[PDB]
Amino acid sequence: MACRNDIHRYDATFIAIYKSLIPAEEELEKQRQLMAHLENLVAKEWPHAKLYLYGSCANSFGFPKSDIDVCLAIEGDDINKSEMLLKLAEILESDNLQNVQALTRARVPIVKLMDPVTGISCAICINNVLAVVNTKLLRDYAQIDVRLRQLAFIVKHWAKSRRVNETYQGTLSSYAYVLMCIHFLQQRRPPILPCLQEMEPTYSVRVDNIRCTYFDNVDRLRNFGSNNRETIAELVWGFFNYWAYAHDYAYNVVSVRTGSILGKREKDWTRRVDRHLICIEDPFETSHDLGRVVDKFSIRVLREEFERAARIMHQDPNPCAKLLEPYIP
RNA sequence: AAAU
Repeated sequence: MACRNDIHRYDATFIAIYKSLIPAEEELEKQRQLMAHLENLVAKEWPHAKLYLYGSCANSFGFPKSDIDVCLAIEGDDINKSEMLLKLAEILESDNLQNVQALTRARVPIVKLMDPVTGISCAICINNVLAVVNTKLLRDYAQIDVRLRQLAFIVKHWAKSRRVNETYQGTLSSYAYVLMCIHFLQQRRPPILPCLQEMEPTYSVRVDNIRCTYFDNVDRLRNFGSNNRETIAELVWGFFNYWAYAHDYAYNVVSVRTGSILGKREKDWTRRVDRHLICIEDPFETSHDLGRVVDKFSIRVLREEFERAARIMHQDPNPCAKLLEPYIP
C-alpha cells in the first residue's frame, strides 16, 4: 500500500493541531513557581535532597496543562521510599496543597498533588534518576528535527482523544508513544532521526548498574533530516499504517536504542513473566518493555484504534478532524 | 496493576 497521492492537502491541518498544543509561556512560568515552592518545602524536611524535573515538562513534548514530574533524589542505601512519600504527603497537605494522594504500593511509588496557587499539578517519585536521563535523551532527540515533536504531538493528542493513553487502564504511556515516534522516524528512508546510542558517544552516566551512553552533541545534527522531505501528514499516515498493518505483534520489538527491529525471542520476551504483547524497548533500561502494561484485552482495543487511524489517514476526505474525533460508545 |  502506497500513501495517498493527495496527502499534502492535509499537512496544514496537522501543523495547526501541533501549534495548538504548544504550552503557553504563562503556564511554563507557573510550573517554575510550583517547582521553586516545592524545592523550598523539601529543603526544610530533607535538606540533603535535591529535586529534578523530568517527563513531559522537561523533555520538549509537554502539552498545555500537563502535570510536572519531580524526581526527589536523596543519598542513602536504606532509603524506604514508601515511608518517605507518606511523610511528604503530610508535609504537602499541611502546606495547603490539594488532592494529595500517596500511592506507595505501586511499582513506582508516587505522591500526587495540585497547587491551587499556580494551578499546576505535580507528581513526585523518589530516586528514579533514570527517568531524568531518558528525559534528556528525548529532549536531545527533539532538537534534531521539528517533525519529531510534530508527529509526537499528533500521536499523543490522538491517544488522549481515543482513550488509549492510560497505563492504569492497560494502554500506553505518553513516554511509550514518544519512543514509538522516535523509532518510526529513525526507520524512514532516508532517516529523519539518527540512532544516537549507536554513534560515537559524547555523554555517558551510570545510574544504579545501568550505563547510559550516546552522542548528545545534537547541535551538530540540526540538519540531519534534511535529506528526507516527507511532510507531517505523510508521517502521520505512515506511523499509523505501521502499527495497524506492518508491525509483527507476535515476534518483533521496536528499539530506539538500536534504531532497528529486534526479536522477542532474542530479548527473552516470548511469554509473560510483565506481559509482552506490543514490545517497546526502553533505550536505557533494556529489560523494561514499555508495552508490558498492555494485556490480552486492551491489546485488541489498541490494534482496533490503530487500524481506524490508518484507514482514516488513507481514505477520509478530512482525516485530521476525523482522526481526532472522540470515541463515543 | 498507577512514574518516565
